[PDB]
Amino acid sequence: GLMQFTLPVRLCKEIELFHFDIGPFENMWPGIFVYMVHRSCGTSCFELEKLCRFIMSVKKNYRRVPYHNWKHAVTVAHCMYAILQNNHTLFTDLERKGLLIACLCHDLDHRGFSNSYLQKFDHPLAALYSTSTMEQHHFSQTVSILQLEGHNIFSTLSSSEYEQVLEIIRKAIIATDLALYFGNRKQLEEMYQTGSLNLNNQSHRDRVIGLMMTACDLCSVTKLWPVTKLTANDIYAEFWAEGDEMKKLGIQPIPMMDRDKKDEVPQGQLGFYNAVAIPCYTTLTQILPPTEPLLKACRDNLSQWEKVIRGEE
Ligand SMILES: Cc1nc2c(NC(C)C)nc(CCc3nc(N4CCCC4)nn3C)nn2c1C
Ligand SMILES: [Mg+2]
Ligand SMILES: [Zn+2]
Repeated sequence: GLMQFTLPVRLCKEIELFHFDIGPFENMWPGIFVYMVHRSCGTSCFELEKLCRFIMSVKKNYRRVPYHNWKHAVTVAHCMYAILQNNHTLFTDLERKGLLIACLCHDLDHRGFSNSYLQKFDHPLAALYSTSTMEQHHFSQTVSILQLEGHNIFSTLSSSEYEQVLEIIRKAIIATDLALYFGNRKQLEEMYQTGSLNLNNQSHRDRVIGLMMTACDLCSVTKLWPVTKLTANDIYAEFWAEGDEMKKLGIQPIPMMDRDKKDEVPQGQLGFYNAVAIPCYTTLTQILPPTEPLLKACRDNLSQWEKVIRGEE
């Protein structure tokens, strides 16, 4: 009850910044997450015993893949934390409760393959879920874990508040399907510019939380250059293993997933920052001004990839 989580001083100060890296000590990630729940939501939000039990079962259901692993889950939750703490009054009590959980759960049981690889392999998940295949799975694993004995962290909520939080979590997790991001971001841009954006309209909030989800999920591009550059190694280790798996099905992979195009990485990062990342954090900053440091950091990393191309890096 009287039991704060505290972090060493450097982590206490730096966890509040958008560019914070959660570090290589796996055993501290649970405490970092509880710390973020306790400050962004409250000591009262969840029973400590249930939360801890929930975090450890969530961790167990992330696999030992190079990028889509437990570190990625906690990284994506910390970016959400920083967004929430910089936009104190913009969010409901339920949203505060739902979104850090959504972020921790958003890639549950990821195998290191894209929706498109499951569809070409003809994985059973692709017949259960014909679009957003992996994301419907992640939401289904979230509900499974919420239903284990002693794991219902939302038990203090009314039946209808419980339904609303599971509904914030579902939409937040589905939104991490980047195929959906392009259209979400365009509609948000149009709505912001024609002044129709209305945060009291639930379908508008949903879109804005969707974009937050993309922003957190891509937050590898918003770190200190050394973190950005080394995370890209992990990202490509997955993509290229998928490439190999595509060639085993007799399919030339897209160049993103072809290890033979190693040498083009700097230029692939450029297109990605111009086509995906910069537009994401640009539109996010328009809607939520205090998130501008994510845009500044993204722009800084774009400029570092340009240096790599010019032979200065
Ligand atoms: C956070 C993060 N998320 C992603 C991401 N997410 C995908 C689901 C689109 N993709 C990439 C790779 C982007 C890329 N590389 C290349 N090639 C590499 C040499 C041939 C072409 N082409 N593209 C488009 N980086 N990345 C980061 C850093
Ligand atoms: Mg995902
Ligand atoms: Zn993710």
